[PDB]
Amino acid sequence: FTGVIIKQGCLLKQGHRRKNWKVRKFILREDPAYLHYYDPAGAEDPLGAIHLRGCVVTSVESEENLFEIITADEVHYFLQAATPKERTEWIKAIQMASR
Ligand SMILES: O=P(O)(O)O[C@H]1[C@H](OP(=O)(O)O)[C@H](OP(=O)(O)O)[C@@H](O)[C@H](OP(=O)(O)O)[C@H]1OP(=O)(O)O
Repeated sequence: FTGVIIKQGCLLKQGHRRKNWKVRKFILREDPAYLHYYDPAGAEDPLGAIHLRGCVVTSVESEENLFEIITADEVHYFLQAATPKERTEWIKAIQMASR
């Protein structure tokens, strides 16, 4: 879990139970492929981490610039980028890491 950082930046993430959206900082690493997320300063312990090998990442039509990751074991993460370019860049990086 300590490798080179492939991409980082903030995204809004939906919580599972109450469905609110919160800004978190995300960091994608390889070997193994994982997406960790943090408090938006990136200063504290990670909040969580998503194992990406074999995941499905999909752009979701409209909340704007939505996309979803479903891990290989069927855990869903619903995310929103601040711009269409950032959704396109995150999907391409997760799809390449997921191989
Ligand atoms: O750990 P805290 O209390 O800050 O909670 C997160 C969300 O809980 P709430 O934001 O209090 O509703 C949470 O959403 P819901 O099920 O929407 O209540 C979300 O599932 C949970 O996600 P992870 O633990 O990362 O899976 C908590 O959100 P994060 O702080 O982004 O971790």
